[PDB]
Amino acid sequence: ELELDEQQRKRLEAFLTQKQKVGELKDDDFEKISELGAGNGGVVFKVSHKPSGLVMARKLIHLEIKPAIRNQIIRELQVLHECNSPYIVGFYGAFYSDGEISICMEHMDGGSLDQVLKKAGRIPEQILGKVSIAVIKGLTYLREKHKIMHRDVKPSNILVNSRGEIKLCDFGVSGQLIDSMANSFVGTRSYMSPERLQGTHYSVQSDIWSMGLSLVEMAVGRYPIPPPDAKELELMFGCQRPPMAIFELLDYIVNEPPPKLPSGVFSLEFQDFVNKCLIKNPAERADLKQLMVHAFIKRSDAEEVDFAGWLCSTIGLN
Amino acid sequence: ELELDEQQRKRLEAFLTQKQKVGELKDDDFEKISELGAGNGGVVFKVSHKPSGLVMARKLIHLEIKPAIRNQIIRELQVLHECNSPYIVGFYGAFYSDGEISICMEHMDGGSLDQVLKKAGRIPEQILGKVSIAVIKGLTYLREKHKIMHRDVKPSNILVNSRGEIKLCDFGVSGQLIDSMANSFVGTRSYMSPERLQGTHYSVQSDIWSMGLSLVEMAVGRYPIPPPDAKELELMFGCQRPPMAIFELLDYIVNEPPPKLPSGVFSLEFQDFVNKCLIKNPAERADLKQLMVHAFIKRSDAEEVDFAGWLCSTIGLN
Ligand SMILES: Nc1ncnc2c1ncn2[C@@H]1O[C@H](COP(=O)(O)OP(=O)(O)OP(O)(O)=S)[C@@H](O)[C@H]1O
Ligand SMILES: Nc1ncnc2c1ncn2[C@@H]1O[C@H](COP(=O)(O)OP(=O)(O)OP(O)(O)=S)[C@@H](O)[C@H]1O
Repeated sequence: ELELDEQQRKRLEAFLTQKQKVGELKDDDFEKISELGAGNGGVVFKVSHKPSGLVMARKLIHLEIKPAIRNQIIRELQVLHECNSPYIVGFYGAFYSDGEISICMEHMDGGSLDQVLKKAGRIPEQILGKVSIAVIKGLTYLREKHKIMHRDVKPSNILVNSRGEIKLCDFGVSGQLIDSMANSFVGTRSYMSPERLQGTHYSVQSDIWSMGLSLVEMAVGRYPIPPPDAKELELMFGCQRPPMAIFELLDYIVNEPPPKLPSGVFSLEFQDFVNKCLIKNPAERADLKQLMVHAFIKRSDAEEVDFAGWLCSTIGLN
Repeated sequence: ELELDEQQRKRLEAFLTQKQKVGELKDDDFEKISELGAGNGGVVFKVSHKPSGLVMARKLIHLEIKPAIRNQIIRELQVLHECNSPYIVGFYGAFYSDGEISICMEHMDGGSLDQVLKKAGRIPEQILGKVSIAVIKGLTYLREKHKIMHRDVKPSNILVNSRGEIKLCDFGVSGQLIDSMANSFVGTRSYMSPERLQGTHYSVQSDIWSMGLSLVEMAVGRYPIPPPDAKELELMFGCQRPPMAIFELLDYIVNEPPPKLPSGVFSLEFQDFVNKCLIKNPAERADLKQLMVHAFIKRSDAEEVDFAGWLCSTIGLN
């Protein structure tokens, strides 16, 4: 389940290979082709890197970095956003220029699943099965090798390509950066509690909920709170005042039953899978190991799904 | 202990009075006098407001805000940074212009305690007694009326004035803002876990530790980790390879004994007070109510301390 198949191992070595061959990244070596999407602190562009001729994704975060910490922050960006997993998007490098931090990444040609959701209307179960595996494995990797974080996965944080790969975005860079800046000084210090430095406030559990929710979102084709009543259901699915504001949604999430998949239209194991994710008490909610052996995942792992053909057809790639 | 004495009540009404009299805040109505200090996302200036003739502190956060969310963010800034407590710095208003969010505040003429620490060398116990009360009361207020947050108090977040008032800064605006931007969408949504929306991951306990540490810092006159060995002590206090890097400090904090006050030179009750704050297990660490009745605080509350005279003399005000 967990270690890499040699095709995976090769694809990774092959990226790392290229990365060292790219040389030093600077702004006037990039030619902007199009906008891929909007990040929290800025915009992700598809760009060609003039020297190597490589196509990349370049996330531009408009953010002022004091000279005294200018690198050291960056040192840590490199350290924090360079991964070596099939389930995390490839990292080329990161640089600063004129109040812009640039993060250069592997270009995923299929885009994010929020865009793909719009193209498709709904993403089918078997497809989400393979998405789940990927997210679970990515989050596993991030947790073993990188972080103590709230990682709350949205469809906009999941990337796909025409090779049929599914990878997490390198998401939440802006929050990370401001936090980094908040925790650096002259001389080295920290006012963070011991409790917070082994960072188990941030158990995997919160990540799982968000994933659960993303899965229902993608499966039914809309943000799932407030749930859709029976009117909507039969219509969406063939017989299986409104816009609440934010204070209300937040209380709804805390105080109301968790959203869930409609019956009949989705397999029992999928329904159970997401129910495990959305158990409201995080003591009782599934953890990542639990999900990796859940019925849905076992079945999905064995299914031969033509992910890449589904995707290309959905978004019109070729 | 908790509700306001009529001099306090008056000072508050009096600020709120003025605030409504200031009218609308914009950039070209401000004349920059000097820099008060550096914030995480920018700089805090002392400024005169041309129309009212009021002196203010204006925090400039260099940060791009998409038009689609431009207000709504701000709506929430107003809501989040306007308090009505003697122990939180007064809020005039907040506005945006040209990639700058401005936060206008009551000017505290004594500056922050990090600057005052530099002027004084060390801050004496009785003085820190009154500082403690203020911090405890401020954090109490923030918790009852405002927030679910990590609020980790540093000396740079504590403000004093020549009236002898002690108030928390309106600190952590940059982190708050990026978080706000991270959690807003088109349509209203949230991928935050229920657990995180009643925000008790963030118990008062982490705030307390940081305060504890700030108190020792101020009392001995340096960031207290690594502790100073007996060499330093006798010298600082009259007989009561080095710079560790950040990975090490962080492990030191998790794995080593908590720092503490030197004996003899500080009262037992002060020593105990900070020891309660720095208990490494947050289950056993003091909470805010506990501290409000601790021996140190009881004694400090009754002491008549000429705070304002100490301060003016230390920083040379008049
Ligand atoms: N490597 C990539 N290839 C293709 N599209 C990408 C890539 N990385 C990001 N995107 C697109 O850009 C959007 C935002 O990227 P994310 O990494 O999800 O950023 P964010 O977490 O929203 O904001 P940050 O990192 O805090 S500035 C995604 O939803 C995708 O549409
Ligand atoms: N109202 C004020 N009066 C006088 N000095 C102030 C005032 N507010 C802030 N300062 C000074 O500016 C410094 C930074 O302000 P803080 O509110 O502590 O900001 P920060 O939390 O470091 O950064 P932010 O809010 O995330 S941009 C303080 O250490 C003080 O020196």
